[PDB]
Parts: sequence; C-alpha cells; structure tokens
Amino acid sequence: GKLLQKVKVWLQEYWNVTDLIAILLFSVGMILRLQDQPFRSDGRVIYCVNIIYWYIRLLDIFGVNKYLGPYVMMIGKMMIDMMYFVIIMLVVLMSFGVARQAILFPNEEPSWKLAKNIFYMPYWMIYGEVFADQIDPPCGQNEIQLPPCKTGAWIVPAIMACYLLVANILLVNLLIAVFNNTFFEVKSISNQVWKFQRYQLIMTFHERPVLPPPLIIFSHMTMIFQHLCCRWRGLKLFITDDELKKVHDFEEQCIEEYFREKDDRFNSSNDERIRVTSERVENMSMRLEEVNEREHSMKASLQTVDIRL
Amino acid sequence: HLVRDVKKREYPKGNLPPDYRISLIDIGLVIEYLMGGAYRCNYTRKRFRTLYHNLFEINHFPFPFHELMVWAVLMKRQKMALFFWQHGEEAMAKALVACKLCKAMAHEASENDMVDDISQELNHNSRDFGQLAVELLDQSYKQDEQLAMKLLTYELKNWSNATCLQLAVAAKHRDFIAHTCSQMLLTDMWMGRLRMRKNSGLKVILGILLPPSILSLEFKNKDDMPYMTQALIPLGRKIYEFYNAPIVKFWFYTLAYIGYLMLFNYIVLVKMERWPSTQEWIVISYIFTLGIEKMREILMSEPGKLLQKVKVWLQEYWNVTDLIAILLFSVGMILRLQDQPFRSDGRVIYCVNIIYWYIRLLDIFGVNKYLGPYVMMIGKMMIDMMYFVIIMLVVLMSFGVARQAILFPNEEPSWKLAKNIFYMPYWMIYGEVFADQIDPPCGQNEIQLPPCKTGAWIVPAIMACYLLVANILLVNLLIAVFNNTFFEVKSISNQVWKFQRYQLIMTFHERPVLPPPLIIFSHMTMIFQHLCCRWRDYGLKLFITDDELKKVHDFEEQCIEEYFREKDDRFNSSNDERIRVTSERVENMSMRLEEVNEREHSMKASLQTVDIRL
Ligand SMILES: CC(C)CCC[C@@H](C)[C@H]1CC[C@H]2[C@@H]3CC=C4C[C@@H](OC(=O)CCC(=O)O)CC[C@]4(C)[C@H]3CC[C@]12C
Ligand SMILES: CC(C)CCC[C@@H](C)[C@H]1CC[C@H]2[C@@H]3CC=C4C[C@@H](OC(=O)CCC(=O)O)CC[C@]4(C)[C@H]3CC[C@]12C
Ligand SMILES: CC(C)CCC[C@@H](C)[C@H]1CC[C@H]2[C@@H]3CC=C4C[C@@H](OC(=O)CCC(=O)O)CC[C@]4(C)[C@H]3CC[C@]12C
Ligand SMILES: CC(C)CCC[C@@H](C)[C@H]1CC[C@H]2[C@@H]3CC=C4C[C@@H](OC(=O)CCC(=O)O)CC[C@]4(C)[C@H]3CC[C@]12C
Ligand SMILES: CC(C)CCC[C@@H](C)[C@H]1CC[C@H]2[C@@H]3CC=C4C[C@@H](OC(=O)CCC(=O)O)CC[C@]4(C)[C@H]3CC[C@]12C
Ligand SMILES: CC(C)CCC[C@@H](C)[C@H]1CC[C@H]2[C@@H]3CC=C4C[C@@H](OC(=O)CCC(=O)O)CC[C@]4(C)[C@H]3CC[C@]12C
Ligand SMILES: CC(C)CCC[C@@H](C)[C@H]1CC[C@H]2[C@@H]3CC=C4C[C@@H](OC(=O)CCC(=O)O)CC[C@]4(C)[C@H]3CC[C@]12C
Ligand SMILES: CC(C)CCC[C@@H](C)[C@H]1CC[C@H]2[C@@H]3CC=C4C[C@@H](OC(=O)CCC(=O)O)CC[C@]4(C)[C@H]3CC[C@]12C
Ligand SMILES: CCC1(c2ccccc2)C(=O)NCNC1=O
Repeated sequence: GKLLQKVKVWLQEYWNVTDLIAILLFSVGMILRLQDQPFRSDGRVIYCVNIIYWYIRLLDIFGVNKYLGPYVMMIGKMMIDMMYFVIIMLVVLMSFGVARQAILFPNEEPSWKLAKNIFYMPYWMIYGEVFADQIDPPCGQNEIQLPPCKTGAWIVPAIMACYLLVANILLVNLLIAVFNNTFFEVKSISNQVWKFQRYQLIMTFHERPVLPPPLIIFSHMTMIFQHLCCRWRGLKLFITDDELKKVHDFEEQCIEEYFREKDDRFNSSNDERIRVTSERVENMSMRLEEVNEREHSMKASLQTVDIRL
Repeated sequence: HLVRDVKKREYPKGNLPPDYRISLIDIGLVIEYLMGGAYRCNYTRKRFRTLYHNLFEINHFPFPFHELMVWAVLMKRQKMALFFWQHGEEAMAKALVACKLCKAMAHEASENDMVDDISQELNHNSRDFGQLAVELLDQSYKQDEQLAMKLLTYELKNWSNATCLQLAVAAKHRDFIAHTCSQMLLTDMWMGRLRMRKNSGLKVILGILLPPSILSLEFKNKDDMPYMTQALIPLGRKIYEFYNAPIVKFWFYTLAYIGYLMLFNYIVLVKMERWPSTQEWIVISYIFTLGIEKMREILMSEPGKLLQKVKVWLQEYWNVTDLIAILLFSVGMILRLQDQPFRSDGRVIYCVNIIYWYIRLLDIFGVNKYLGPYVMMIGKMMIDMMYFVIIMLVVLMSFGVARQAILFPNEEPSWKLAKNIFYMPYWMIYGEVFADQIDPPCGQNEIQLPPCKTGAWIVPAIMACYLLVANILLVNLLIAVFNNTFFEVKSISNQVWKFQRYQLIMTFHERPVLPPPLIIFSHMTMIFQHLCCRWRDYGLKLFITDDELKKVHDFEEQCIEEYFREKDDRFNSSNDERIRVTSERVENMSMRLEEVNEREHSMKASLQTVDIRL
C-alpha cells in the first residue's frame, strides 16, 4: 500500500529495473537525436548502447524453453567466478601493461593515452593476438638505420612470455576447472529456480493486458478510463462449501496416512528391528535365569517327594 | 636418544653413560626442545631447579596428572596417556601439548634414523591426541559457548603461560583453528574493540577517510572480553580504540599500500629528472621506512638466538620477498642518483620492482573469504604447471633447433641462434602461427625467389606436429590435471586459509598504528621507550581471576565425562554392536536352554514314575 514498498517490490525483479533505466536512456537519446547536430550523433550513440541492452533482454525472453532457462541461470551463476577471474586478470594484465609502457616508451609526458597504452595490447593477448611485429621489434641494426634499442628492452619478451603463460595456460584453465567443478550444484539449484520463477511469469502474464506494447496505449487508456468512470459506473478456484468440506476430508486422510506411514517406515527400518531384538533377548535372559533357578528348586522338591514315596 | 641429542647440544660423554639418572631438570630441557618456541617448562624454571638441587611436602607437585601425561608420552605409552587424560584438568591444554610433543618426537626419530615403526606410530598417536582435542572443543561448543571462549584463551600457567590457540597453531593442528568456536573467536580479535558486524569493512574505511564518523560507530561494550597482551575524554579513548584494532590497522596499511602503488606506477611512466620528483621522494620514503619495520619483525621475534629468529622470518614466504625487493629498489635508487648510463639502468631496476609490488597485492587480497582460498588455489596448481613446462621445454626446443638448422643452414656461432630457437615456436602456443614464415614460396618467378634450402619441405610438418602436441595434447592434459585436483585443493586450502587467519591477526596486532609512510613516528616512540627505560609477551590472553579458574575447570571436567559418556553410548547403541551383543546372548541361550529341556527330561520321567506309585 505504501509507495516506497511498491518501489521495493518493483525493485525485486532486476530485469524490470534495467527496463526502466534503458527506457530512460532511450528518452535521453530521443532528446539529443531530436536536438540539433552535433547532439544528433550522440543520440545515435545512445541508441546503440540501448540496442545492446534490448538485445541482451532476449535472454530473459529465452526462459520458457525448459532447457534454455537454466542455461541462462548457469551463466548468471558463473558471473561471480568470472569476477574472481577478472580481478586477478586485471592484476596480471596491469602488471605487464605498466612494465611494457615503462620500457618501450621511456620518454613520455603525462596524458590519459598512457592508460589506454597499458590496457590496450595486454588485454587482446588473452584472445590469441600476440602482436607479432611488436614482440621484439628489431633495433640498433641497419637495413636505413634502425632506431636505437631502449636500455634493457629484452625484458619485454621475457615478461610478456611469463604473462602469456600465466594468463592463457594457468588462469583460463583454472576457470575451466572452476566452472567444471560447480556445474552439478548449479544444475540442481537452477532447475529448481526455473521451476520456481515460472510462477512469477505465470502471474505477471496473467495480469498483463491483451494488447501488445505497440498497441497497449489503447488498453491502458481504456483501463484507466473505465476505472475512473467506474467511480460512477491469484487464480483461486473460489470453491463452494461442499467441495471445501471434501478437500478438508481429503487432507485429513493424507495427514493420517503420512504420519502412520512414517511410523511404519520407522518400525520396519532395520535399526528398529535390531534394537527391539536386543532389549527383548535381554529380558529373555532374565526370565530364563529365573526359570533355571526355579527349575533346580522344583527338581529338588520332586526328588524329596519321590524320596517320600 | 632424545636426552643424548640435546644434553650434547646444550652441555658440550659420547654415547651418554647409561648410569646417568636423567634429572627432572633434563626432562624439562627435552620438553623445551620438542616444543620449540619460548615454551619454558615448569621443570626448568629457576624455582624448580633450586628446589631440586637443595634436595640433591613440595615433593607432591600440585597437579600430579600433568607430570604423568608427560611421563607417559615420553615413554610412548599411549594407553596410559589416554588414561591420564580422562582423570584430570586443563584437558584442552593436555591433548594439544601432547599433540605437539608427539609430532615432535616423530620428526626427531626420523632425523636420528631410528626404527621406522617408531616414527610411523608417532604420527598416528599425534593424530590420536589431535582428534580428542577437537571433539572435546566441539562439545564445549554444544554447551555454553561463552564459557568455551574463556577455556581456550585462558592463560595456561602450567603449560608455560600460553593459550590453547597459541598451542594449536604451533601444533599445526588445522581443524582446531578451522572450528566454529575459534573462527568467531578470531573474528572477535579482528574487529578489535568495536562491534558493527553488518556489511563491515566499508564503514571502517569510512572511519579512516572521514574521521568524524568514528563517533557514530557502535564500539564494543565497556568490559566485554578484551583479548590483550602482557598486562571529551571518552571520545579520545574511542579514537585510540579504533586506531588500535587489527582490522583497522589492516585497511589503513592497505590504503597506504594502494597509495604507494598509485605513486610508484606514476614515477615510472613519466620521465624522471636529475633530482628526484616529489612523488618519488614519497616513494623512496615508503620503501626505507618499511625496511625498518621489516627488520623490526626480525628483531622482535619469539626465539632468542638471532639465527633462529631469522629462521622463523624465513618461514614467512612473503616477508622475505619484501626484503629482496627493498634491497633491489635501493640498488636502483643509487643508480638513479648517479648519472648516465647508470641513471637509465636505475629506471629499469625500478621497472622490475613494478611487478613484485603488484604481486604483493595478491596476499592482501587473500584476506577476503573467497579470494583468499583462490590465491591458495593458484599456488598448488603451479607444482602441476612446472611439470607441464618441462614437457613444454623438450618439445618447444624440438621444433626450435630443428628449424634453425633447416631455415638457416650456414650460420656462424652466435648467441642470436639460441634466440631464434626459442622466439618463434613459443609465441605459437598462444595463438600465433607466423603465417608468412610457415612455408614461404621459394625458387619461383614472382623476380626468381631465393633458393629453397634443402629440407624446407619438412619444417612445415614438424611444426604441424608440434602445434598438435603443444596447443592440443598437453593443454588438454593441464585442463585434466587442474579439474581433477581442484576438489582436494579446495577442501584443504579452505582450512589452510582459516589457519592463516591466526597468523594475519597476530601480525597486524603487533604492527604499529601509523601507515608505512608515517611509521617513523611509531618507530621512534618504540626506540625511545626502549632506550629511556633501559636507562631507567606475544599473544592475546585474559589473565582471569582465581575463583573463575576453578569454574572454567569445572565446566571442562563436565565436558570430559560428557564426551567419554556418549562415546561409550554411541557404541552401546551403534548398529553393529547390537548385532554383536545379540549373537553372544543367543549363544548363551543355546547351551542353557539345552540344559532346561534335558533336565525336564528327568522331571517328565519323575512325574510318570510317581503316577505308577499312585
Ligand atoms: C556484447 C556484450 C557487450 C555483452 C555484455 C554481456 C552482459 C551485458 C550479459 C551477458 C550475459 C548476461 C547474464 C546472463 C544471465 C543472467 C541471469 C539472469 O538473472 C535473473 O534473471 C535474476 C535477476 C536479474 O539479474 O535480472 C539475468 C542476469 C544475468 C546475470 C545476465 C546479466 C548480464 C550479462 C552478464
Ligand atoms: C591500482 C591500479 C588502479 C593502478 C592504475 C594506475 C593508473 C590508472 C593511473 C595512476 C596515475 C594516473 C595518471 C596520473 C596523472 C595523469 C596526468 C593527466 O594529465 C592531464 O589530465 C592533462 C592532459 C590530459 O588530459 O591528458 C593525464 C592522466 C594521468 C597520466 C594519469 C593516467 C592514469 C594513471 C597512470
Ligand atoms: C570490472 C572491470 C571491468 C573493472 C575495470 C574498470 C577499470 C579498470 C576501467 C573501466 C573503464 C576504464 C577507462 C575507460 C576510458 C578511459 C579513457 C582513456 O583515455 C585515452 O585513451 C585518452 C585519449 C588518447 O588516446 O589520447 C584512458 C583509459 C581510461 C581512463 C580507462 C581506464 C580503465 C577503466 C577505468
Ligand atoms: C607478468 C608476469 C611476470 C607474471 C608473473 C608470474 C609470477 C611472478 C606469479 C604469477 C602467480 C603467482 C603466485 C600466485 C599464488 C601464490 C600462492 C602463495 O604462495 C605462498 O604463500 C607460498 C606457498 C607455496 O609455495 O605455494 C603466494 C605466492 C604464489 C606462489 C604466487 C607467486 C608469484 C606468481 C607465481
Ligand atoms: C617451455 C616454455 C613454457 C617456456 C620457454 C620460453 C622462454 C624460455 C623463451 C621464449 C621466448 C624467449 C625470449 C625471446 C627473445 C628474447 C630477446 C633477447 O634479446 C635480444 O635478442 C636483444 C634485442 C634485439 O637483439 O633486438 C633476449 C632473450 C629473450 C628475452 C628470450 C628469453 C627466453 C624466452 C622468454
Ligand atoms: C637437451 C637440451 C637441454 C640441450 C640444449 C643445449 C643447446 C640449446 C645449447 C647448449 C650449449 C649451447 C652453445 C654454447 C656456446 C655457444 C657459443 C656462442 O658463441 C657466441 O655467441 C659468439 C662466439 C664468438 O665469440 O665467436 C654461440 C651459441 C653457442 C654455440 C651455444 C648454442 C646453443 C647450445 C648448443
Ligand atoms: C624451465 C622453464 C622455467 C624455462 C627454462 C629457462 C631457459 C630455457 C631460459 C632462461 C633464460 C634464457 C636465455 C636468456 C637469454 C638468452 C640470450 C639470447 O641472445 C640473443 O638473443 C642474442 C642477441 C641476438 O639475437 O643477436 C639467446 C637466448 C638466451 C640464451 C635464452 C635461452 C633460454 C633460457 C636459457
Ligand atoms: C589433424 C590431422 C588430420 C593432421 C592433418 C595435417 C596434415 C594432413 C597436413 C597439415 C600440413 C601438411 C604439410 C604442409 C607442408 C608440407 C610441405 C610439402 O613440401 C613441399 O610442398 C615441397 C617444398 C615445400 O614447399 O615445402 C610436403 C608435405 C607437407 C609436409 C605437408 C604434409 C601434410 C600436412 C602435415
Ligand atoms: C609491503 C606490504 C605490507 C602490507 C602487507 C599486508 C597488508 C598491508 C600492507 C606493507 O605495505 N606494509 C607492512 N608490511 C607489508 O608487508
């Protein structure tokens, strides 16, 4: 009932929140694109990043298909482990990047292009680009005359060797191991979660109107109009009291059957049988010890009675 | 043999004369050696040795079961060592000390190369005292938890005024430390005299960045249990309590270490001038001031002899690579203050230091609950990676030499040859193929190309075989090695990470207040207090009262007969022992009920004979 609690409930679904953000960005892009050049092209830029978002949202649309849904949930779960990977990738990538920029270009004034130079080539080394010409550029020889070699420029092959070995061979393989050791647990969690979130989809598309979004302005103005003039003008079965009495009766049968069914599994479980046999047999020894002593007394009495006759 | 080893080590005979009645004093000396550290055995305190020598009432040592726990362990008498352990007091100390003595006699017996069954069974006995310690600790957690905190962090006066935590880490007794009682105990030392515990970590950084937010933080209650070493105005003491807490001093060294990093990547990108820049003076400060801190950790170590203190420092793998890079940056600092060409060299020496201080962030990231295990993951993987690299190195050279021969047949001796062996095939395993240099066309009008050096119809083949062996075969193995070792490496190195939480705690609690740039002021107070009081202890204990001593004992013996009670009762109601008991009883039922029917054979004839008589 409170507006802030409405905003919280609408903040629960994250996809809806990113819908609101991207709709706001497309409005900003409309503003700039319907504004004069040079603001036109920036509106087209904003349209491009919105295209990116609307494209991704097809993964949320790819949920009904019973296999594709838990795959989307799989890539959502593997996000956190990629984060771990991403932090360490930064550390190592930033290491070779700063070292490479500090050797290959010694004399440089401060500028933000330095950051792009550090993060440029090291990052694309991960995806198969060694940058073969700039691995060890030939220097100091003559063929013209080659420019002079920087002091200790043979460091850059060796450090880029160790960075490539740590990146492509250790860390990617370790993320292979991470994703492969967490697959099974994420199967069980995610197929249960897809069957759970199916409910939220069920009830949302029940309350959703008939008309598609291009034509939903009609159904919205109809609904707002009919509610405001109707000021002057779940999917429960609402089952009546007879069947309601039968569903109570049915439920009482299920309750009694489960309770005495777990009792019969409790007794027929073999540790129950063995425990019984144990205490019973113990009572047997006590009884038959009494039987044997009393029988000895009875045999003595019978011997005396036969001595009488 | 132990007596022979350390009496000859201390008192400098031969094979020790067997008539030597080994003193209780010398038995005190063997306990101190097998402990290591600063464990001073009750026998070797000066009062016990003066009482010994004056005699050669107080003959009955006040707590006899403790001296018989040692008597037994030293004699490898395991059935009596468990016997003495049940009937007694401070049993958490008794089992954790005996876990340490056992492990210690184990590596000694293999060091002298005695009978291997002694060294073997001493590992198993050290485990046997081990699990009884952690099962007794688990059951102290089952009862009142707050009493069980005071049991461990109790000052174990008979066991050299130690703590059960101090003892268990020295015992390397992992699942003691990883237990839930000791973890949230170490969390209590970590937050220090604060409370919070609600997405913490952020507001402690906000306390440092914004000093006035210190007032809003809910500090820990006035008594609570302040774990402590050798034992307007409230706003100033609350300033002190925040700026002495171990999580505070960690994040304040962490902002100092990120802060140093932001200044030592800037000075190496931008050109250095003849006199060092103001940024680089801050850099030159931070390394040297941290060098004074690093040598202080060596100087204030727990052992006495300086070579032994250096050995304990050498155990900390990370702290030695700090010293190597402090010295390395100092050599590059001298060359930087010199002119060309040493000036250009000193920049490159700085460039090599750039990598290590980046790598020194990995451990700092090792504090986190998930990144901490992840750093420990990578360290166990690289023993497997070295193997991978050796098999790499055979096959890589395989193509590297066999191409340098074919492509360049006529070359003189030069070190350029060994470069071109290793250069090009090693850059192939990361994606490149060097496509034009695979099979360049030769001896054909294009201008007639230079002649095909004979054998160049083979170097495509041996490279193609090299790419399948390198990029495919081994790479798939290092995948299969990694995937089938991650299971054991994860489950161990979580508990390893919970073990190194202890070490981190003790270190930052000893670390001074001020950051490594400003730590000269906390150093100069440390030197000044040392020198003026020369002209005029590690651990976090409670030193609780004597009436609370007996109470913490009484809790503990109720834990002792509790654990021994359901240990017996789990076995009298284990499944397989019920079957055992029934197979006995019935067995008794067979001979006894054989007797009953065979004796009522006499009674059946007795009634029938009396029927004839009647
Ligand atoms: C071409 C480039 C720029 C693509 C950028 C990739 C990311 C923008 C995408 C790729 C896969 C996406 C993930 C795929 C699966 C899921 C599970 C799914 O989670 C939910 O439905 C729960 C709530 C929510 O986060 O919406 C949607 C988010 C998430 C993490 C997605 C978040 C956005 C990700 C990381
Ligand atoms: C732990 C990680 C995050 C280390 C990352 C370090 C870099 C991201 C930072 C550290 C210091 C920064 C530099 C500090 C100061 C300047 C001057 C600055 O100069 C100007 O703004 C004037 C001209 C221009 O606009 O470039 C340009 C960015 C630059 C080189 C910065 C680029 C980015 C640097 C290298
Ligand atoms: C979870 C992951 C993605 C963390 C990564 C965050 C940062 C490491 C990234 C995110 C955006 C990056 C910035 C995006 C854009 C630029 C502008 C760029 O400027 C130039 O190249 C100047 C133009 C020129 O070349 O002259 C310098 C790098 C920098 C600051 C980047 C530095 C690194 C940043 C801060
Ligand atoms: C850009 C190039 C130069 C990359 C640099 C590679 C190495 C300098 C790095 C990569 C991964 C690092 C390792 C990552 C994790 C660990 C575990 C951890 O090990 C220990 O604490 C010692 C225990 C052990 O021997 O495993 C900290 C050091 C170590 C071995 C690191 C040592 C330095 C390594 C090998
Ligand atoms: C078995 C696998 C996993 C590791 C083996 C790789 C390294 C042993 C090799 C591969 C490439 C080699 C580098 C290739 C080129 C050079 C440049 C070389 O310097 C020069 O030739 C001077 C500069 C010039 O002449 O242009 C010094 C050796 C070095 C760093 C080499 C050192 C050894 C490296 C790193
Ligand atoms: C099975 C694996 C481990 C064996 C690998 C051995 C080769 C790769 C090495 C071992 C000794 C090396 C040689 C040792 C010394 C020299 C002299 C060296 O001479 C110069 O650099 C200049 C000579 C001059 O001053 O005239 C040229 C490289 C060469 C032939 C080396 C080439 C490479 C060799 C054969
Ligand atoms: C087992 C793993 C860890 C790798 C094994 C290490 C070696 C295979 C590396 C380490 C240092 C390397 C050497 C470092 C420097 C040089 C000098 C380099 O000489 C030149 O490049 C001369 C200049 C020119 O090319 O004209 C030739 C390669 C060589 C011998 C490298 C050969 C390969 C070495 C011995
Ligand atoms: C994944 C499995 C099926 C491996 C498949 C690879 C082979 C079917 C191909 C790949 C590249 C081929 C090689 C590429 C180049 C040559 C050079 C060729 O010699 C010439 O053409 C004469 C002189 C010259 O130009 O080298 C002889 C065959 C050979 C070794 C080829 C033999 C067949 C190879 C090994
Ligand atoms: C050099 C790294 C570091 C450090 C270590 C862990 C956390 C924060 C800082 C430091 O900068 N000063 C104190 N000793 C150190 O080893």
